[PDB]
Amino acid sequence: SKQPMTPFEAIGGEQCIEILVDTFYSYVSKHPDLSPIFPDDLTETARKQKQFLTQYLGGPNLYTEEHGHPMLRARHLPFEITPKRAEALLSCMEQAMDDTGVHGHIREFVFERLALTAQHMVNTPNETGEI
Amino acid sequence: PMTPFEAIGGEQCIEILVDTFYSYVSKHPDLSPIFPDDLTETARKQKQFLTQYLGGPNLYTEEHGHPMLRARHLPFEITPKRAEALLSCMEQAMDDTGVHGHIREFVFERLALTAQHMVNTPN
Ligand code: HEM
Ligand code: HEM
Ligand SMILES: [C-]#N
Ligand SMILES: [C-]#N
Repeated sequence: SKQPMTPFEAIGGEQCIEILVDTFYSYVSKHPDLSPIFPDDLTETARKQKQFLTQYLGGPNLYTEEHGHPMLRARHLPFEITPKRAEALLSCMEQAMDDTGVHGHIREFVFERLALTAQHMVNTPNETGEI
Repeated sequence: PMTPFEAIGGEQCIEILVDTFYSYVSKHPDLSPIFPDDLTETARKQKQFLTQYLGGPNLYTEEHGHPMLRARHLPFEITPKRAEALLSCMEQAMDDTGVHGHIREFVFERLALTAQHMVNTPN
């Protein structure tokens, strides 16, 4: 009978998603591998990401209800996403999780999903020095 | 429901939008010198790229591999002024193919962001 928590619930629901995503882009805007390629004001980027991660983790379909199918690989096609930038993005997410208290099984679950997805986003080989 | 590609009109609307686009490019004195004299190949690949970017079939990457878009533009002298000129040509193409309203701003906001990422040379 008893419903398991959706991953969204397990992480702490809306209130946690808001904080983690805001802290996440705080690190993104201060990371030299990431600042240049994002929009200058990350407000609307963070709004879409809160909607996306909400439904990515099993909450309301907030993202697809507004923007349509995420098709993230297609949407990231024009941006220079190297492996180095994928690992930097993920590093910013790691530091935001520590800052917002995301730990244990739900942390390892949400992070591994995110690592895979960022691998799907890479669309540029690395610079010399990554053989 | 539903992808920007099918919202904008699909394959048919991509065809005339990209054709009109490069007609404007070929006439723009800030852009024409850096493009090939014959734009047939360029337009064909841009149709591929826009179709996939907007959520249609994966036409571009199925033929050309990873997009690495900025890297492909690096051999060309792309200033902020030329980025605006390109955008001006996409704007008139959208006016000329009837691309309006919410899907226009969706597509135009994203091409403006991409054009800024292609810039590789000061004015
Ligand atoms: C792997 C390295 C990545 C880089 C360098 C990167 C970079 C970017 C950039 C520059 C934008 C444009 C923002 C805008 O125009 O508003 C964007 C949008 C977005 N990214 Fe990422 N991204 C990466 C991976 C990811 C991952 C793992 C996710 C998983 C949630 C994700 C989800 C999104 C979403 C939902 C958007 C907004 C889509 C929209 O505008 O509708 N991205 N990303
Ligand atoms: C901002 C100003 C821009 C300038 C001055 C510019 C200029 C050029 C030039 C000179 C080429 C070489 C044409 C050829 O050899 O066939 C090219 C190719 C291309 N550009 Fe642009 N571009 C700009 C922005 C954009 C934007 C916003 C997009 C959006 C997707 C884009 C997508 C492409 C594609 C797909 C190709 C074909 C790449 C290939 O050869 O596989 N460019 N561009
Ligand atoms: C993408 N953040
Ligand atoms: C570029 N067209």
